[PDB]
Order: sequence, then structure tokens, then C-alpha cells
Amino acid sequence: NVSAGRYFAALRGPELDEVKDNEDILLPKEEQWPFLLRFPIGCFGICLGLSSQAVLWLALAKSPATNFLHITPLINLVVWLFSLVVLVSVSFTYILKCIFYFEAVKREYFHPVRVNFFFAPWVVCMFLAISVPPMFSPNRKYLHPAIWCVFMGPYFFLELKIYGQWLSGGKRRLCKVANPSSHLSVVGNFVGAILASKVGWDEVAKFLWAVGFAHYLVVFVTLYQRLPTSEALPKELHPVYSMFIAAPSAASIAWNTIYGQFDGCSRTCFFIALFLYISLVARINFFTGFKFSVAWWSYTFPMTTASVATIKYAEAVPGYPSRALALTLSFISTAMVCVLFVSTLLHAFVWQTLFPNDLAIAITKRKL
Amino acid sequence: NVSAGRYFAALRGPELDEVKDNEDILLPKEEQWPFLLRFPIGCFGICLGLSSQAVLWLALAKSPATNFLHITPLINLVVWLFSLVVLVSVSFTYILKCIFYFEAVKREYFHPVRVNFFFAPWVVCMFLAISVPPMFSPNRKYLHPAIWCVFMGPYFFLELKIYGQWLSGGKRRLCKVANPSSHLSVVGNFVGAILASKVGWDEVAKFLWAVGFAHYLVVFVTLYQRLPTSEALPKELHPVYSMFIAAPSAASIAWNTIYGQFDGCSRTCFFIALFLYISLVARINFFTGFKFSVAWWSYTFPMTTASVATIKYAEAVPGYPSRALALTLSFISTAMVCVLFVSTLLHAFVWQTLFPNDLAIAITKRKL
Amino acid sequence: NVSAGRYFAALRGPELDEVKDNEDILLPKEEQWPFLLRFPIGCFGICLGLSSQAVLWLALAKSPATNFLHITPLINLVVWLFSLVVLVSVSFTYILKCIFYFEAVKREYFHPVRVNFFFAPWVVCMFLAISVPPMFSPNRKYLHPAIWCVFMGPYFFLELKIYGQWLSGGKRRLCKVANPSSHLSVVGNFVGAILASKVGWDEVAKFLWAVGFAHYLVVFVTLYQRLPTSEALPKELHPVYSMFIAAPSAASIAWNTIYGQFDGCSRTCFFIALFLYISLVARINFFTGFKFSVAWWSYTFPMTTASVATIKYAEAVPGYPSRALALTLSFISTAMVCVLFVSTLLHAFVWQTLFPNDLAIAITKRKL
Repeated sequence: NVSAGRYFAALRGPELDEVKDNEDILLPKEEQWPFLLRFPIGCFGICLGLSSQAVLWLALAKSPATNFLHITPLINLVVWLFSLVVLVSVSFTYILKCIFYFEAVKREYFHPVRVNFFFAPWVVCMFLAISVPPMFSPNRKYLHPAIWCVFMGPYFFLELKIYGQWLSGGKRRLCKVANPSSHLSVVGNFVGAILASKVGWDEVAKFLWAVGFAHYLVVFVTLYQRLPTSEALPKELHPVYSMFIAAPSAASIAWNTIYGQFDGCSRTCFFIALFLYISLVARINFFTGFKFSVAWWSYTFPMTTASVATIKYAEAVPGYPSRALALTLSFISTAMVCVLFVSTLLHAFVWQTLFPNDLAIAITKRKL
Repeated sequence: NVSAGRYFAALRGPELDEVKDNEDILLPKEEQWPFLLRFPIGCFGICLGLSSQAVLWLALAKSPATNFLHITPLINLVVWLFSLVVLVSVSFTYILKCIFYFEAVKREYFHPVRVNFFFAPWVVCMFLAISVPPMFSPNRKYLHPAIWCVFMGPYFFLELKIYGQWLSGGKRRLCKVANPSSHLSVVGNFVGAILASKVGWDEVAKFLWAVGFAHYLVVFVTLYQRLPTSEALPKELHPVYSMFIAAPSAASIAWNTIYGQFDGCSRTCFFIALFLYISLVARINFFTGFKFSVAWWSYTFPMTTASVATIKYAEAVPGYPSRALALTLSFISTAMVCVLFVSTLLHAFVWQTLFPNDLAIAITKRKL
Repeated sequence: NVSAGRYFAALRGPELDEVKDNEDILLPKEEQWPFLLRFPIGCFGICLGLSSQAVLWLALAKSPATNFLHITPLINLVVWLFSLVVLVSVSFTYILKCIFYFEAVKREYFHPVRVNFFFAPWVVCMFLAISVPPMFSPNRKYLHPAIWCVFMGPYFFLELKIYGQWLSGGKRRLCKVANPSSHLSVVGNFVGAILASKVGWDEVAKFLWAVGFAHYLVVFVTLYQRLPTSEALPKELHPVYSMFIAAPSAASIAWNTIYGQFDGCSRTCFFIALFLYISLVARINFFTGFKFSVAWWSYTFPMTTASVATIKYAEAVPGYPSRALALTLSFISTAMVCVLFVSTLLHAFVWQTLFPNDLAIAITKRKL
């Protein structure tokens, strides 16, 4: 059981994914491992990038702000069904990792970046529930409340365990473990508040907005401060800083579904996410500094959520300057998924290099 | 005059109440001291636990949400009068400590945990004023404003001195002194805003909500971070973390009396306090890990304030799920006061062990 | 190019303006330098103190709360025209410093206190635009929007560069550079939101309130914590702590011009600024501890902005206690400008000691 400070000392990268040049590991480097050891949990980010595109292309087809485009609702069918086959494929071959190689699953659970991808399978299930195709689900005002209790049940249980460790004083408190991926532990409170309103429970939705709001302020302020996260915070603007955009984008969508209006509390959350979007994508090294990794799928997710919030802003404020803002953020987000979709098929079948040896879990406990 | 870092180095416990095994002290250990040296200031927490129960049992008898119980208003008489004899008894035998043993009162004033119990005598006086029995005070719309100026006068003067030391840069700023008991310096801004509304001054009440709100956010965020408070922050969930519940509970009651409605600002404060309540009391080691101390009286206080805020939530949201929540939080809080009431009478008169030698004030200034 | 930690190690004072007793510098101490090296950027604070008095004396003459005084609107003429000759005089002789001595301008740009006075020339231009005399500008509902784009254009470009460096992880992030003068990088978001409303753009004004609100909370919380700013944070209450008052004062004026009412969000910002005003000016050492410096002009600025916010509070809450509060804050602020105006004319022409050798820029890069 490896300490949290030992992962920062032995690993290197914005995600702690490479071993340093002077570290010894417990497994061979050049021999090919069995497949269930080379399969990380970070490929639930492929499911986050696809299931968030099914929320967008239903909003583009069913909103009065974008009626002039005449977008067919069959784009939501093919993205919802393809995101549901990938989700049932990744989840089945990760349960087989827990049966045969459970000692490697525990190394990922205490890795300070990969804690937050255990929240990720249950956020994908809530994106597929607030965006069901109307071909499958007609004639309904409310979803059934048992859809909420099965998906937000294990999210809330794992949330009590992690948040209780943050405010206590031993060895995994937030000042020793924080990184930009810690925002993924907060954003499911706002996705779960949208899905609680659409089963008919507006007071449980107000409960989940307030626990997500209080823990967003703690993580946002603590990342501006002097704490032993050294290599996981890059020296200049990296694409990993897109995780800041996800929680104010989902907080403004959630407050609009609860109260029915895009008021001054919902605009303040939307305009914080829009400043962080501009100060990250409006550069020249964001486009020319592209190198593929599977962690790019999870950086697309919070830029698609910000496109959904600017469609709902274009409904409250009508006119041409808000139509043009909503169509230019939802063009950049879908054009990166199409780049990631083709370069994932080329790395899998033409070059065969999606799954190398996962060397970051095999480090030694004690020595440098 | 002992430095703040020397109290953390020489003392041990969640309240800094025991000396470590290698420390020498200025007074004998086994010989019995005079009584006014063995009498701490932390037994103003007995008055906080009793005077907060008089606010609850008047709310249970005078609210339309709990009319079906037919609770007599003579439970408020016997708790208000018993909390007023204990308050005039503790305050008289602490003035005699200041006359004869003022050098020991100064050691408690610079102790980083026991600073906050100098705010405590004036919060008890405001709990007894917002909960007077209607047998004594009938036919009144407003209290007299001089009741506010005598009790909130010395609270506000001592507040300017302490908060000015927090933001400055010398030797007792908040990053060097912070602990969970520092929330007791913030909560009297919200109790004083309830009592300012009930004398007819709604603009002074809005002033006191805003100074309590800004300093709640500073103390809440700074306890998640790397600062030299080492032993006063336990490694797992201790009952000392109930001090987090007190200030969001009183902030939601105060905003309701000012504006007359339990709106979306008042619900956000109530739902933060309810999450911290669940993640602290809904365990198995909260009930089986009971050891008596007089510091338990002060951990009952913020769980009674959270019962008052859920009675006022049951009035805004009518129906059976909010009646059952209000009756289950106000059962847990009154059943712990009844445990503490019997075990305080047994430790005082049957075993005679309430007041041992107060060894934490007699430490040396310099050496380890 | 000198590191940020080397400025804190080699310089001494609340503004880092003196060299320590064991430091060697690159230029002579006793020989008189050329004039463009002895001319700091901190004398844009003379323009901040004068242009903020033109906003006050137009509010005193055009508000229904202060109609009983019959103040002539010719006090706004003589202060607006005098603040506009000083602004065009300081700006012309600083462009000549950039042409001939650009290596000294770069030493001021990386000095951790003097970064924030590069934002200062564009805040002065927005104070002169929201307070134009009605003799020059009659018969207008809205200003032209190109007035906004020329003054807030270079403010917003320099804001993206600095705020992007704060949240990243290399060498000039906020935990390594913070001081009380860092609030001057935040306050132009609220002055620019007042001027965006008065050209007819209320959605750009709501964008600028939200970016200024989120970065106010980061700077306010980070100054309560343990970071290597050592000498720039004085041990007791210095006049440099008046920079805390500026941003909540301008945030309450800005929210009132956008929404047209002084509601519960605007009162919470005003009452935070009023507590910080009382806990800084209501002492005896604030008045008897007066020593002149040119940095005093910039400490007058946030006490004049707090006088403008209490005139607008006296309009929402009518009655004698709010008239007397507005006239006693706007008397203290104008009586210090009159002290600073006479002591600046005496130090310039009678004693000739406004511009000594600016020794803080000539330090060596490496050794102590």
C-alpha cells in the first residue's frame, strides 16, 4: 500500500503516468504483459467524451434558439447507441480485471490522479439518462425515481468516504492529494441534480447543488496555493486545465432546470466558465501543440458541457450575438471529437499502440 | 507570555489539554491545587448546551409544523430557568478567578483553543433573550434595543481585536492559530443578527450577517490546508468536527428572520449543514466511541442549532418527509443532553472527578 | 531578469522600496541620477487619488440624498480638469522613460509590488469617463461604445496574461507573488462594468462582474495564509491595508447600475467594505502615525470609493442615520487629499525631495 507522497516522488507527467529515469519497478519493461494489466481505468474517459456529445446534439435539435438549422434528431440516436455499446464494453472488461488482478486495481485506487476515475462510470450513466432519444421514450413528463437511486446511489456513498478524508487530518487530506483532476469528484453533484429534477424531486436537487457548490469553492481555492503537487501542475497552460470549466458549466444548467429561469445566479456561474474557456482555447499553442493520448478524451468532455450551457444562454438572451457564440463553441467541441475518433482507430488497428505496458502501477514502495 | 507555537509543541490532544511525556511544568502534579486554578473556562460550554435547548423546546411548542404533538410550553420554563442559574453560577466563580489568579486567566487567553471560549459567555446571553418564556414576556412585538447593545457590545469589541490580528502579519495570524474551535468566533454574528431583528433593527442585522458570512468562508477554507496545527486536527472523524455545523445552521435561521422567507439563499446554508451532519453522525463509531469529558457539552450545542433550522424548513416545505426529518434530528440532540446531564452529576458527587489539576496552563516557556 | 524571490530577499519595507543594509547595487548611491531613472511608476497613484475625487463631488451634487447641501457642480469642473492635466503629464514623461531607459521599465514590471501599477493608467481613464461634467456632455442617454473598447481593451489583454500565470505552476503563480497591492489587478473589472452599462451593454457588464468576483475571492483568502511574502505584510495595521476596501466598494456600485436596485447582494458587498473601513480608520495611530510618501496617494483612492458607495446606500435607505454616515466618510476622504495636496507642493518646490535615487531597481541578480 503505497503512500500518496511516494506517487509524486516516483512518477512524472501531468497525469503521473511515466516513471522517472532512476526508479526501479516490480515488473519487466520490455516483455509484453497480460492484457488485463495493460488496461487502465482512464479509458472511462472515452465514455465521458461520447455520452456528453449525445446531450449536445439533442439540445441542438430541440431548442428554439437553434431552430433555423433544422438538425435531424437521428444524430442523437447514433451517438446515444454508440456511447452505450462502448460503456457496456469498457465496464465488462474492467470487472474481469477486478476478478483476476485485484491487486492492480488497488494500486489505481490509491494513485492520486486515478482516484477520480472511479466516479466516472456513474457520471456516464447520468448523461445517458438525461438525453434519451424521444423515439424510445415518448409520452412522459417525469422519469421514474428508481433511475435516480441506482445511478446516484453509489456516487453518493463513495462521495461521503472521500470528502470525509479531505477535511480530516490524516495522510490523504486534500492539501496532500490535490490536482486538476479532483474537479471530477465534484461535477457529479450537478449532473445528479439535473436528473433529480427530471424524476420530480426538486428538493433533492437543491440538496445536491449545495454540496457541489461548497466543495467546488474548496478545490478552486486550494489549487492556487503552495502544496506538494509538483509535476502534476504544469508550468504553462496545458490542456489538463480544462477540468476547471466542467463544474461552473454544469452548475448553471442545473440551477436553470430547478428554478426555470436563467437568472443572476445562473449567469455568474456561466460567465466564470466562459472566461476560463477563452483564457485556454484562444491561443496558438492550443492547436499546434496536439499530441494524442487517451487522456485527451477526458479534456473534451468539459468543453462540450460548456457548449450546452451557451445554448441555454441563447434562449434567455435572444439576438444574433448569442446565436453566434453558441454555434462557435459547439463547433470547436465536435471537431475535436472527430479528430480523436479517427486517431483512436489508427492507434488501435493500424499501428496497434493503444495499450502499452502500464508501468506507473508497478513502482516499488520504499526506495528511490 | 507563551508563544502560540509553543502550545502546539508542548500539549497533546484534540483540545490541547494534556502535557506530553517529556515536558516539565511549573506546578506540582499530585498535590491538590486551590479550587480557582482547577476551574477552566471550557465549562461555559455547559451553558451553551443548556441555553440552546431552551430555543428548541420553544420552537417545538410554538410552530405549526409540530402542532400535532401538543407539547406543553412548561418545558421551556424549566430549561430557561435552569440555564439561567447555571450561567449566573459559572460567571460569578470566574470573576473570582480574575481577582485572585489573573496570571492563570492570561495563560488561557493566549492558549489557541481557549481564546474562543471568551466569546462564549455573550452567546449564551443572546440565546436566553431570543427564547424568553411567554409567561414572563407577553404583549410585545419588539424587545427593547438596549438588550442588544449590552450583550452584542462586548462581543463586537472583542471581535474587532481578534479579526484584525488574523489578517495582519504578526505571530497570531490565522494560519498559525487555526483549529475547529475557531468557528466559535464567527457564530455570534448570526445569533446577534436574530436578536437585532427582534428589537426592530433590520439594517444592523444585515450588517452582522455579512461580516459573519465573509469570515466563515475564510475559516472554512483555511482548515483544508497545510498549517502547523498538528495534534488538534484528528486523523479521523472525531466529535470535535461538529463545530463546522454551527455557523451554516445559524446563518439560515438568521436570513429567514430578516427577509421572512426560507428562500434559495437560506436553503443553500441549511443543506451544507445537513451534509456535514450526515457525514459525522451516520456512523457506528460515533455512538460506541463515547468517553465523557466536559468538552462534550460544547459539541451538543451545534447539533441542537441544526434541529432548530430543520423545524423552520418543515414550515416552508409541508408534508410527511419534512416532519420526519425534523423529529429525528431533535431526538438525537436531546437524548445526548440527557446522557450528559446524568454523567455530569455522577462525576461531580459520586466519584468527585470533574475538576482535576489543570496541567495545561502550567507549562514552561522555553525548553522541551 | 531578477526572480520574484530575490526581490523579497533584497528589499525591505511595506512596498519594497528600500535596500537592506548588506546588499550591493549596480548604480551609485550619492551621485544624482538622470531624471528619467528617478521617476517611478507609483506616481500614477497621484492620478488615482484625484480622478476618484471627481466621481465623489459629482455624486454629492447630483443625488437626492444630499440635496439639502446645495453643492455647486463647478467643483466637478475644477477637479476633472486638474486630474486630466496631471494624467497627460505623468503619461507623457513615462513614455519617454520607455524610449530611453527601457531596461529600468522591465525591472519595475517584474517587481512584485509594481506589477499592479501597470493596470493603474487604464483605471484612471475609466474614472474620468463615468464622471464627465454635464457642462461638456449634455443631452445624452448613453456614451459611445468605442469609449469602452479603447480603455478596457488594454486592461483586458493584460488581465488574461497575469491571471493565466496565477493558476499555472511556474515561478510567478499567486502563492509566490501575493501582497495587498494585488487587489489593484481586480478592481478594474468593476470600474469597467460601470462604464459598460453606461454605453448600453448590460451583458458585457455582467461578464465583468463575474470575473472580478471570482478573482476577488482568490486574493482575499490567499492573504490569510502562509506564503513567502514576509516584509510586505506588516506586523500591525498599516495604511497599506486600505487596498482591501476598494473591490467590495466598487462591486456594490456596479451591481446597482446593472440591476437598478440596491438589493441584498449589493448590501452584502457594501457591509464588508464598511467593516474593513471601521477596523482600520477607527484607531488613534491611524491619525498620529502619518509620514508622507507618494504611496499615500494610492491609499486615499479606496477610501473615496467607499464614500461613493455610502451615498448610494443613503438613497435606498432614507432617514437621518444614513445621511450622517455618508457625510462623515466623505469628509475624512477629502480632508486627506487636502493634506496630501499641500505636502506634495512643499516636498516638490520648497524642499525639493519628491524624486530621490530609486535604489530598489538597481539590485544585483545573484548574491546577498
